[PDB]
Amino acid sequence: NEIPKPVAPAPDILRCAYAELVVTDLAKSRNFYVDVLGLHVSYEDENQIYLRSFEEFIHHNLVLTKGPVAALKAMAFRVRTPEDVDKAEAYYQELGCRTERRKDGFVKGIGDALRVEDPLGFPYEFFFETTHVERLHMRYDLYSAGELVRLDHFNQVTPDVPRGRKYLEDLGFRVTEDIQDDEGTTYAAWMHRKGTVHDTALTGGNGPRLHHVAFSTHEKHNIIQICDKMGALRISDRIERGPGRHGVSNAFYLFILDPDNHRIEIYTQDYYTGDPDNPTITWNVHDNQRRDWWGNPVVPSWYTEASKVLDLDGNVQEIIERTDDSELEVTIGADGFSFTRAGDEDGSYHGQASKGFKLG
Amino acid sequence: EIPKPVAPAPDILRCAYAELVVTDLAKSRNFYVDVLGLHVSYEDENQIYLRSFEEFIHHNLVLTKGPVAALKAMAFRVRTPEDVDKAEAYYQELGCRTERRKDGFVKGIGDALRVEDPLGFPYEFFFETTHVERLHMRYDLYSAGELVRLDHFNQVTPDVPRGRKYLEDLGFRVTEDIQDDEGTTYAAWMHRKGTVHDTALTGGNGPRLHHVAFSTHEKHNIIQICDKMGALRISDRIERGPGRHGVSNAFYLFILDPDNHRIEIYTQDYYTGDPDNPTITWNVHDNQRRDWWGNPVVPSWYTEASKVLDLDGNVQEIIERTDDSELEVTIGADGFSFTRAGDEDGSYHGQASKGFKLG
Amino acid sequence: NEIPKPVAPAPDILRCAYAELVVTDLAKSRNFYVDVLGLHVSYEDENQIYLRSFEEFIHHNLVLTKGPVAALKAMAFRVRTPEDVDKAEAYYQELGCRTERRKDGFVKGIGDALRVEDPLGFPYEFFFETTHVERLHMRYDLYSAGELVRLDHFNQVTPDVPRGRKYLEDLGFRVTEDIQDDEGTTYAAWMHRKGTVHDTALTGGNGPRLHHVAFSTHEKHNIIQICDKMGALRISDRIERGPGRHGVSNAFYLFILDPDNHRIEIYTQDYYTGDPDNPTITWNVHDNQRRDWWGNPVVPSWYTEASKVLDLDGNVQEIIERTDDSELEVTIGADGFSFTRAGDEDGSYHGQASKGFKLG
Amino acid sequence: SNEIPKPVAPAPDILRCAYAELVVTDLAKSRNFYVDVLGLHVSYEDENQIYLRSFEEFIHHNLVLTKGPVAALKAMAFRVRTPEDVDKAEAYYQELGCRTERRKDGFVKGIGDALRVEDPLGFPYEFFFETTHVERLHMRYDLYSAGELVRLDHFNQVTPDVPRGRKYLEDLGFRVTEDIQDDEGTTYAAWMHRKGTVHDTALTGGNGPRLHHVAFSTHEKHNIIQICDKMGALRISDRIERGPGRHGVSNAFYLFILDPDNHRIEIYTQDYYTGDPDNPTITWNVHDNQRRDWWGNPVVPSWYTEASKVLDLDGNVQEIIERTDDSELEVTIGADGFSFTRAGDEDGSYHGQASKGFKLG
Ligand SMILES: [Ca+2]
Ligand SMILES: [Cl-]
Ligand SMILES: [Cl-]
Ligand SMILES: [Cl-]
Ligand SMILES: [Cl-]
Ligand SMILES: [Fe+2]
Ligand SMILES: [Fe+2]
Ligand SMILES: [Fe+2]
Ligand SMILES: [Fe+2]
Repeated sequence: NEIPKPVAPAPDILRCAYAELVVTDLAKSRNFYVDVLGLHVSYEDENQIYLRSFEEFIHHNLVLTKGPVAALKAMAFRVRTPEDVDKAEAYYQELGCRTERRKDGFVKGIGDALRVEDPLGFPYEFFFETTHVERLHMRYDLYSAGELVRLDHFNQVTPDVPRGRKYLEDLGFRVTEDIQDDEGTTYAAWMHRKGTVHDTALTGGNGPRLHHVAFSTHEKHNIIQICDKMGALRISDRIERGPGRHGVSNAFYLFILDPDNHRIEIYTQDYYTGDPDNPTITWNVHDNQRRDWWGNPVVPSWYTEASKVLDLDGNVQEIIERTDDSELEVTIGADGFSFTRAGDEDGSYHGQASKGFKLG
Repeated sequence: EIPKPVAPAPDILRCAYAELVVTDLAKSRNFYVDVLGLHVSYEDENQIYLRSFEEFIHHNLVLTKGPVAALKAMAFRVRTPEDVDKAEAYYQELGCRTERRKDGFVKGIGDALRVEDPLGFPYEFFFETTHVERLHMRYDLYSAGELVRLDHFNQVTPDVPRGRKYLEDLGFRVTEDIQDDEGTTYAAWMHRKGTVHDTALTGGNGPRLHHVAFSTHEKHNIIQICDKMGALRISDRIERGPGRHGVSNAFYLFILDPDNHRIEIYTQDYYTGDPDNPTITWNVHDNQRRDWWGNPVVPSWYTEASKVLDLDGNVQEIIERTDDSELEVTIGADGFSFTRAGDEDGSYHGQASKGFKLG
Repeated sequence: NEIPKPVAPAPDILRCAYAELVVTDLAKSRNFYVDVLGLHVSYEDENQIYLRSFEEFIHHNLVLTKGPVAALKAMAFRVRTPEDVDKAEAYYQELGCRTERRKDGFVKGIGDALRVEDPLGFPYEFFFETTHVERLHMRYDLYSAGELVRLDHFNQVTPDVPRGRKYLEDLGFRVTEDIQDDEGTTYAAWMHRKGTVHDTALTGGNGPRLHHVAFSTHEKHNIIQICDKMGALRISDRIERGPGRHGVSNAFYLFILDPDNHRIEIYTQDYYTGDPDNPTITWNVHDNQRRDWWGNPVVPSWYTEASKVLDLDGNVQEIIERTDDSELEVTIGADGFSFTRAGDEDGSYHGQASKGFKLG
Repeated sequence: SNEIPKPVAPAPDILRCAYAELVVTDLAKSRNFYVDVLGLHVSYEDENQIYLRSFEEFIHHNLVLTKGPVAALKAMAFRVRTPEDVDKAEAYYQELGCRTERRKDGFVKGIGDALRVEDPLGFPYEFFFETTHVERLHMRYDLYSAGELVRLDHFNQVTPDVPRGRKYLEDLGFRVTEDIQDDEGTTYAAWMHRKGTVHDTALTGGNGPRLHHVAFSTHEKHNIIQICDKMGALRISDRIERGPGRHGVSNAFYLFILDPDNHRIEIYTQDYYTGDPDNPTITWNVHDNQRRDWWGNPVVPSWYTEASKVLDLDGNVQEIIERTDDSELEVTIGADGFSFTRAGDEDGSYHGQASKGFKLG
C-alpha cells in the first residue's frame, strides 16, 4: 500500500553520515574496528566507542554502543541546515511516523537531532549540528595499508522494494541502479543524495533488517590488504564474500563480518551520479555479472543474513516476510537460473551457482 | 623409484616456453593476443609464437594447430650448449626416449633435446635461441593487464614423492608442499631460477598439464584481466580467483583458453635463491593454503587438466592416482577444512567454505 | 573594483562539464588526445573532434576545434534544470556582461546554451540539455593503462584573486582551499560545486588565461603509466611537471603539454567537500609542501605559461598584468624564500628552488 | 698497468647482497628513521647496535646500525653459497694483495664465520655463509606497512675508474647488465649482478671509495609513493633527495631519501630478470635525458656529489681518490654540458642547464 507524498517539504539530505550499532562485547568489537580495520577513535568509554574514517571532519562515522541484543540503533543522515531538522520532523509526522527530537543529540558529538521510526520500520536520524574534529586526510604517518577513508553507504533489507523506493524518491533520493526481472519484480534498488552510486539501498528480503554499512578505500590494493591481514590474523572465516568487482555500481568490494555478525562492506571506485538525469541502469536478476562482474557466485548467507533493527524504545522491530520472489531462489536455488550471455545456453547455470558450486 | 643417474644433470636456468596444441588457431589467437595481450614473435597458418613484455628469447608460448588439444612440450633453458648433451646423456641413462634436433623443433630455437620423461611428460632442453626486441620499456604497447614474464608450469602426476625425488636429482629445489598428518603428499613446488617455482607437481591422474603461469607487475593488472573478461562477456572462462595463494604467497587468477587449457596469472612471490631457503609444508585441511582468504577451490581445479603428447604426437595414457584425493579430503562429502587448526568455529565439514557444496 | 552581487538568483551549477579548445593542427592534436591519452571519440569531422572520458554519459568533455590561434573558446558548466539557463542569462545581464544564447547550442551534442564574457574576461558556457551517449564505465575491453575517467576541473589565471573569488562565491562556488601570505596577498583559490576540491580555481597571474584542464584517473599507477608511455614515445619533454602529490587538494597529479602548449593535468584522490561547513584550508605561499607535498620544486613555466582565451567574437582577450606579488618571485626567484618547517632554517631555501636547483 | 689481475685462486660463489653495516652517530635518531619512518623489523637491539630486516627476509638481518664517532659504511656484505666459499674468498683476496680479517664467529650478531677485506677499490666487503635464521615475515600482513620494504636489493659504490672496478667485479663473477658511456669512450656507471635482478652492486663514477646508497625493494609503486607521503606528513620532505621516478637504466620505479647521518637509501621496485647468461647488456649514452629518470626529470646535483665515507678494517675513514675521467654532472647539467630527449633533435635538448627549466643551484 503506497506511502503518500507529504505536502510538507522534504528535508535537504546531504549524505549518509554515521551508523549506531549495538554490540554485545565492546572490547571484542573494538578489536575488530580499530585493531583489524584501523578506524580512528574520536572518543570512547566503558559503554561506547566513537570511530571515524581517515578523511572525515564530523565527529564520527560509527558509534558502537554496548547492549544486550546486537542490532542497528540508528542510521544517520546529515542535512544541509539546522532548519532541515524541523523539516524532517514535519515530514515524518505527516507520514504518521513516530519521532523523537533531542536538542542536544542522542550520541556524543551530535547536536540537535531527530530520530524516526520510518515507514519501512527503520530507525533514521537527521541532524545538522556536529562537533568538528581533526581531519586526518593528510596524516600519512597514521595511514594503514588497508585505510578506510570515507563512509559510503547503508544497505537495508525490506520486503517490498517498490514501496520503499517510492518513499525514498519522495524524500529526495535518486535511483541510480536496480535489479528486476521480466515479470515485474524488483529485487534491489540503489539511491543517492551525495553524487555517488548511493547513500542507501534496498535489498529485497524479510525486514526491516540492516544488510550492511559500507566504507570506502582509495585503491583496490587497500581492499586486498584487508583480506591479506585477515588471513594473517587467521580470521579468514570472517570474510563473507569477495573480493570482487560489482556489476551494479562498478565498485571493487569486499564483505566481512564483525563479532556480532554485522556485515561491513569495503568499497571503492564507483562513478559520479550528481546530474539530475543520471541514467538509471536496470540489470536482469538472472544476469550472472550483475552482483559480481567476474561471475563469482553470491554466497547464500548474503541473501539470508542481516542485522536486527531497533525501534525508538530500544526494542527489536518485528520482521515482515517478503512475499515477492527471492533473488536467491531465482538465481542459485534448485529452480534457479543464471546466464553469462543473454540467450546463450553456454555459460548458463540451471539449479546451481556459478563456478561449480551448489548451495550448502 | 627413479634412480639418480651417474651422468651429471644438465644445468637448468628456468622454464622458458610451452608448446600447446590448439584446435582453432584463430580462436586461440583471439584469446592470447586480443584478450591477454601477448606479443607476436612469428605467425603463420599453422603456428603462433608469443612472448611476454620483458622477454628477450624468441618466445614463451607456441600455439600449434592440431587435431587434439594437448601439451606438446614444456621447455627449459639450460646454461650452456654443452648442457643439451648432458640432458641427452642423463635421460638416456634413465632409459627414456629422446629425440635431438640440431636445428630445433620450433622456430627460434636451435639445438634441442625432447624427451618422454619418467613421469610421461614431454620436456625440452635447449640453449640456443633467437633474441628478439626486449619490450620491457615499450610502455606505448603496455596493456592494463600486461603479462610480463613466463613464471612456471604445473604438472598433474599420480605419485608426488616419486616425481619430486626425480626433479630434485635433476636439480630443482623444493620450496613448498602440501601434506597431511598421515604422511600423504598432495602437491610440491620446486625451482631453479630463485622464485617459488619453475614447475610444480599436483597429485592426480596423469600425466596431464595443470597450467602454464605468466606474471604481471602488480595486483591491479590481474584485476584488469578479470574486468576485461567481464566486459567481453566471457566471465564463464574465469575458472577460479582472483585470490592470494597461501603456498607461494602470490596473487593469482586461473582462466581457461578456447581448448580449456588453464592459464594462471601470478605476481609477487618471494626470493628462494639461497641454498638453505626455508621449506614450508602446509596441512591439506588448512583452508588458507590454496586461497589465503579462505575462498573455496572450485572443483574443476582438482579434476580438469590438459592431455599431454608423446614424441610421436599421440596422447599419453593416464595413470590413476591411488593416494588420497585433495578434493575429497577437503571439500567432498567426507572432507573437511579449518581456518584455525583444532577450532570447530570456521571449519567446514562435507562441503566447501563460504556456504557452498560441490555442484 | 568589487563585482556586485546581483539581485537576480544565481543559476544552480552542477559541475564543470566540458572545455572547447582551439587547436592549430587537428591531426596532431588528435594523436595527443586519442592515441597518447586514450580519450574516446564521440564525434569527429575535418574541423572538430569531440572527446569524452571513460565514465562520462553526456556527449563530451572536450571539444577540439581547428582555428588560427590556439586558445580557450569556452569553459562549460552544466546547470541543474533548463530554467537555470534563463537564470544564468538574467544574472550575467545584471552584471553588465555580454551574453549570447543559442537554443540549439554552440557545439554538437549540447542544446539550449548561454555563453558569456564573464567579469574576469573568461568565456563561460551554461547549459542543461545534452545528448546522452554510451557510458563507457564498464568497457574494460577499451580501458587503457593510463585511462582518463572523468573531467575534474578547470584552472584560470587572473590578476586579482580576491576580486574573482567574491564573484565566484556569489555565483555559488564554495572555496575549499587557498594560498596567502602574511602581508594580505592571495595567490590562489580553489572552489567547488560538485563536492570535490574544485570545479574551477583561480591562480594569480596576468590574465585572462587558461592555466589548465584536469582529468581524473582511478588510481595513482594510471598517472605513472602516462609518464612511462610518454618516455617510450620519446616525448618526455612534454611532461611539464610531476608526477607528485599536491598539498592543496591532497591529489596525486601530473602536468603535461599538448601540441599547442595547452596544459593538461591528470589528477586523482582528492576528498569530499559537499557539506556546507566543509573546513577551509589556507596555506602560506612560502610553505614548500603546499603545491608538491614532497617538496619537489615547481617548474618556472608552471607560473609563467598559460593559454590565451577568446571573446564571443573569436578574438583573443587582452591580457591585464598582475600587480600583486608573484608566487614565482616570492618562492623560487632570486629574492624568494620557501620553508619545509615553519620557523626552521634547516630545510629552507633562499633565492632558489628546492632540491638543489635555481631557475634556468 | 693499473689493472687488477685475475687471481688463479677460484672466486667465491656469491649468491647476493645480504646486509650493510652503517656507522651512525645518534642511535635513537637512526632508529626513529629506519624503524618508525621506514618500518624495518627489529632482529636484535641493544644500546650500541640495532639489527634490522625486510619483510621477506629469513637471514638474521639486512642492515646493522652501529653507534660510532663518524658516520660511514663499515661493511657491505655478500652471502656466499657454501661454508667453503669463505675460505675461497680469503685465498682470492690474499692473492690480490688485500688486507683481510677472518672471524670464525663473525663480526656482527647473527652471522657466523666471516671474512672482511679492504678490497682493491678501497671498500670493506664481507663474505659469509652461516647466519642465524629468523621468522620470515612474508605473510605477516598484520605487520605490513603501507610503505613496506620487502627485500634488500643492491648497493651502489662511488669509485673514480669505472672500467678498472668493472673488470675486477666481473672476475669475481658479477655480470654487467647495463652501463652509461659516451661516444668518446668514457664510462660513467655500470650495474652488475649475481642474483638475477639488474644488480647486486653498481659503480658510479666519482671520487671514492664512497658508498652511494643501499637499496630496498617494495612490492608495488604505491608503496614508494606512501614513503613520500609519510615524509610530507612528518614534515621531513627535505630528506627526500630525488624522486620518485622511473629509471631508464634498470626500468625500476625509485625514490632516494637521506637518513639522519645523510646515508642515502633508495627504494626500488619492478626491474627485470637477468639470470640467463647471455642476458642482453644495455648501454645508454650519458647525454640521454631519459637514462636516469625516464620521464626526463632532472638529476639533483647532490646525487652526483654526495656519498658516504667508508671505513678500513681498523675503523678509520678511507682516503678518497679523485676521479680524473669526465664528470657525469658536468657533461649533462653543468655549464658546458648538454642532454637530449631525442638523439639529434635540438627540440627537447638542454644546454648548460638541467631539464624542466632548472639550472644548478
Ligand atoms: Ca522470468
Ligand atoms: Cl552485490
Ligand atoms: Cl592453489
Ligand atoms: Cl600545484
Ligand atoms: Cl639514476
Ligand atoms: Fe553495498
Ligand atoms: Fe601455479
Ligand atoms: Fe589543477
Ligand atoms: Fe640504485
